[PDB]
Amino acid sequence: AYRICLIEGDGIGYEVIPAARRVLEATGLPLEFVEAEAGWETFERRGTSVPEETVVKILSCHATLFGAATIPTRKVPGFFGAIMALRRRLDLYANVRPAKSRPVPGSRPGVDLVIVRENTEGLYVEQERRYLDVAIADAVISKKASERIGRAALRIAEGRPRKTLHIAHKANVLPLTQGLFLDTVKEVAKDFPLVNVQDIIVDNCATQLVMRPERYDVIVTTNLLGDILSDLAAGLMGGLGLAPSGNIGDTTAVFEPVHGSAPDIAGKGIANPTAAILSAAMMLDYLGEKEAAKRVEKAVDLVLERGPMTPDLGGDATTEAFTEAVVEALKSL
Amino acid sequence: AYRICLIEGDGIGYEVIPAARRVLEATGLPLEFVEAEAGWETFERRGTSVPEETVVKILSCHATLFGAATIPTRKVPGFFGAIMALRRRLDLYANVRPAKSRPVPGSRPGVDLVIVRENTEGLYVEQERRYLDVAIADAVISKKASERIGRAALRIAEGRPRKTLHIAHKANVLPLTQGLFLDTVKEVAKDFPLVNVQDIIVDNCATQLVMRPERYDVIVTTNLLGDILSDLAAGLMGGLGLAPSGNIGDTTAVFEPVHGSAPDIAGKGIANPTAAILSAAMMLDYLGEKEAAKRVEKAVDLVLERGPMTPDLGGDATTEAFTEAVVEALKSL
Amino acid sequence: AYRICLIEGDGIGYEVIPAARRVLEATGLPLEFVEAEAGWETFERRGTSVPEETVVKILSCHATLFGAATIPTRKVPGFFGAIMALRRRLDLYANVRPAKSRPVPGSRPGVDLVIVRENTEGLYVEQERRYLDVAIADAVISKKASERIGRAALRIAEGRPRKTLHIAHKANVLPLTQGLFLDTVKEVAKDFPLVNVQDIIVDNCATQLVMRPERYDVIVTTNLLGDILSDLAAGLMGGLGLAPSGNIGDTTAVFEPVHGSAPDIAGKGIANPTAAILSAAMMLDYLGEKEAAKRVEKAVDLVLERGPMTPDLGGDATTEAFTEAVVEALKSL
Amino acid sequence: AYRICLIEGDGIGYEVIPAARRVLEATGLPLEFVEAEAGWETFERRGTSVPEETVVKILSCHATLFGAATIPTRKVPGFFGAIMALRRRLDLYANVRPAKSRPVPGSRPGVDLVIVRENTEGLYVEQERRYLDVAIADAVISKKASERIGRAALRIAEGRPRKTLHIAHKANVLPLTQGLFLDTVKEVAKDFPLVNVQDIIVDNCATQLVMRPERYDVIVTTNLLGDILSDLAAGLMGGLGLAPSGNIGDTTAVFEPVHGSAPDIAGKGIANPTAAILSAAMMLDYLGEKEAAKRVEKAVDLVLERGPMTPDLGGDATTEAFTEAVVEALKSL
Repeated sequence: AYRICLIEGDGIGYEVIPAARRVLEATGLPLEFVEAEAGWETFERRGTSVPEETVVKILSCHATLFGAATIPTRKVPGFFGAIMALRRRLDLYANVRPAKSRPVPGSRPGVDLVIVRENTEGLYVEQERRYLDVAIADAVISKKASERIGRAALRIAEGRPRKTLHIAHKANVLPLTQGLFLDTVKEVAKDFPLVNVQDIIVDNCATQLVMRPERYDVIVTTNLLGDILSDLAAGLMGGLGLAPSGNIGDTTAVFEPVHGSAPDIAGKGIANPTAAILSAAMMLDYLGEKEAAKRVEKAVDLVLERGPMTPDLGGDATTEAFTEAVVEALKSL
Repeated sequence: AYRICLIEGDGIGYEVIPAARRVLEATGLPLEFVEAEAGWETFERRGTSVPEETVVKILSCHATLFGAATIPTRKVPGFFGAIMALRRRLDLYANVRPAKSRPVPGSRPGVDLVIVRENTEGLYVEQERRYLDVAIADAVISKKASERIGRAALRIAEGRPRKTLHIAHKANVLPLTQGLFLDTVKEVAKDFPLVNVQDIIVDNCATQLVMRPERYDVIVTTNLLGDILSDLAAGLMGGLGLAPSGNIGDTTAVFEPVHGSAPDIAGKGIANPTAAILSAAMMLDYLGEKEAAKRVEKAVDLVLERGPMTPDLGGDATTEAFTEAVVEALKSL
Repeated sequence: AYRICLIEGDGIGYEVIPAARRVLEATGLPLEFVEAEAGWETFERRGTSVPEETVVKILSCHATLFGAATIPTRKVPGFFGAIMALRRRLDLYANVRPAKSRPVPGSRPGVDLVIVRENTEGLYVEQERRYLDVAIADAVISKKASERIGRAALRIAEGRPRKTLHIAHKANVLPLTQGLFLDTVKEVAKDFPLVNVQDIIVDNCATQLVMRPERYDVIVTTNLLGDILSDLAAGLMGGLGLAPSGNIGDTTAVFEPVHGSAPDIAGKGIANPTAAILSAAMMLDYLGEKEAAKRVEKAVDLVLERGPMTPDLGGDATTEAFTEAVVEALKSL
Repeated sequence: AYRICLIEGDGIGYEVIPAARRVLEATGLPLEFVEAEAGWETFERRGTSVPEETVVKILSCHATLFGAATIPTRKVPGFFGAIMALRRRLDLYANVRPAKSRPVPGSRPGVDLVIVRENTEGLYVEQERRYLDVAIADAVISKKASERIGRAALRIAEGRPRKTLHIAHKANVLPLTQGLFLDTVKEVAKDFPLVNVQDIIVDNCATQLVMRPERYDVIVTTNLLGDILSDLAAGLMGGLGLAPSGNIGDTTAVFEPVHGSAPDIAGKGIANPTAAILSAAMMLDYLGEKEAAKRVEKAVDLVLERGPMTPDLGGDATTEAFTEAVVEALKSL
């Protein structure tokens, strides 16, 4: 049986995670749900944003599904950032962001791409300094870090029909850092002769993501950079509110919607569970239930096509109604 | 009379700059053109890409109109660090990149924006290090640099109908560097009470530029971020073929098309002069000749709408036929 | 009347500070002593090493005389970053470390110098990073920091008979950082035409301090360099037992012996108060009581020459007998 | 036969190297001298400070003896620093500086120590940056670099009678950089159970080098730091003018006096060859001719004791007379 850790986090996670739980149950798969907690509200009760319990539960599971956490933007409290200590322990280095066409308003057709960028947390914190009226932030590339992220993007590419990887870099103006990243990924690419590997100045890649996004399969890039490309990509998909994501290490993985905790519409029951269910689909794929993951995705596509609509999609139906619609559409497939 | 330094550069420069010159002359304005040489083809003839005569000429003129330089395929022979010394000495710290809808195919309607970010060379080279298998590139923000680039963007914004500036930043994750940039631009923004100033996370800015580019007018951001935002914006325009640009300092400015020297078509008389002409228009605006500048833009738009159409626009017309049509259209605008 | 904040600190502090107090009182000067607590033993009692009452008291006084703090054997429990916040808030940027021949054994004759270097905390924490197996510590020089430390050293030098300052630097191998320090101190040196200012490579300075320490008066240098130069100089004096020190900012100063709390001998009445008394003398000088300060130094020298001799000086006399002899000697000087 | 490369360099090297050549010849050992050139004057003739010839010659030799190079202090010419390209090729990471008692004025007796610090050139250049009014210089420690330098100091220690190594560090205030150095050397020390290994805060080590230098055998430290300790040590020995040094890699070694080219007294024939002959002695030791190296050292000691004296030692005899005195004293032993 597959052990799945569920952590709702904050705000709209209390709605989207149970929603995803039900869709997962509707696949019929041998699933065991282990519940844990984390986030802002967790910190208010435990003195820590990630209790030891949560960390143990994650490690005893094949995969983890996470909602969203409330990020304090008004301030920074007395080390609520105990999540950074967890990020090191887990070392989920591969950030994975699919951008795929959906049947929604303002969505480009024929798009099916995946952007991969590293999380450095498991290796190092890139540090900022400020000395008087001058501030410097380090952008750090290591060979080790570039080897494993490259290899992870290549695995992603290899298990996709088109077997294409673009390395999006800035080695034209950053020959030491971006050049080290370019070169290293190209070295590991030799270990994947079945994958067609191309390199591209990230500036050209941004333009082509707007003009012809259907040309890309998998894109590998460095951090600050993947995000910007992913954000542009999400622009073609009708926003960040439908976007799934995963963070993947060598032993385990956390999957989570890209949206925030959205305390504005929290506890109202209208938040769109799409991005969470799609994250759970990503999770099934990662686990090996590829056909089962495909079935969940169609079940979601059918409901974006055959109703109902939540307030973000231009309607006023509820979170709960959307879920059971997806659940029953999955029974069909 | 205005002194204008004309530098053709390489490749199609010899075709598009004279075209721009002719459009400028068609306005009737008192313009003294001072010819100078620079670029790859100049290096081959002289042993330097920017001869001393050319530096003296640039400094003796109100503005400089430049074509394009051919970048050598491999190693910097060579080389040209004469271009790098020029950059330092001139301190043209304000990179200005308009993105405006044109009546051509693949150009998204309703876009009218300017992206502003700094060229650092006049202040400092942002340094890279490699220590064994760890490479680090410095990203530098200073108060002095942020002050002037903010002020320059605000002056651009103020001279425009919408009176709107957005500051695109990463202060949410880089609070020391990006926060210094953010805080400083907002301080100088107090000197511009007529300008509506909003701030936005660069990531959200990118999504919005794809979905709703019409809400933006002037965007000020840091370097590397701006470039990707210009690339996206160029994606909306259907590419870089028509884009004008400027680099402005405290005493002069160099205007040039974004496009390269396109050497494989040089001499063929099919290069599209739009971007050089629109850069001459930016120049006119800069010199305080706003009405003539708008007249020039109008002449270009009319010809883009109703032919002649050069090969890049899907037709078979020549550079010359296009230039003569712009010249003729101008007189009636 | 002068307000003097008295902080005993840990260990022998409770013995050497009262001794200094008695010597000060023996001058007859109008001195108001305000007792405050700080250090390890204070942390055990209060949960903080520097209580708020103590900060208020330090700020309400012209100067502060401090004993010594016990440093915890291992981990910073704990901890005391209340000392680190104090450092930041007070900005006592001028570390002052006199090294003068005493009539004791192992003290090299003919030495009379002061080493000055900056405490950075009031301006910035100089940061360390580790990225995998590569560690980097920043060594920071700024013009603002170099200006004030140079000016402070020059004021020390000016108030002394020889009117001599040497700037000890590494500009031969670190021309950007050390060169900025060198160039800046020399600029401010133009404000002090009465002071003879020479520059010297720190390496040559060290050799000379060993061979010919008598040619130096005031030495200004950067942090980490100064410390090693003080260590060498302490070697000439036969150790740290007799050394006074000061940390001076723009509005106040803290004076203290270089030595530690020596907790294993606390309460035994054999601690030598020389360094606390000589720090009180530095304080008197600082407050504008130069003649009384010299009287105090003279009283100390006489007693060092003709007994009583505490165990550190090779005798069996008590703290008390030594203190009473200094008090008595003072009246006749 | 032992192949010895001789490079006189600049100035007083033309006098001290031939002097050392003769002493080496006077040992009777199977020696082959291969002559090469390098330095300031070499650069004036070849356009390069280290010709390819020189590099080839060094590599074909067991060891190299070098005079001194003239360092331009008035300026920096068009990359005279081609010596830095050689420093990388050779990777002579272990800087070795003996400080041993000699029969000369102002020389402490009973001193026989060796200070070891790394040259980083073969691995990386520690970079400086200056951004506006702020300058930062990197102090870089790597594990790899600390392993090999530690191991080299340990080998030095193991082949000396007392088998003692002190690690002089600043890990009390630099826990990431200096702590990494401390820890790593201590790990490799486990591979040398016959060596007694002690650690010491470099500040304490400086004081004890003045007070009791005879307590140290081998000291290992980081750069900037060894030099300062070595300079203090040389202060006990009557200056830097008698000091030998070597730079040692895994395949070869360069030995050289610590003094400069001294163009002041160049071509006059009075410069003291001691430091060069002692460097050649170091070289014989490194090569395996330990007894032969011992004989050269006594031969030198006998002449510092039984005349004659050069202008630096308080006399007016010549370089040439000093040499033949040493040569004949070696015939005795």
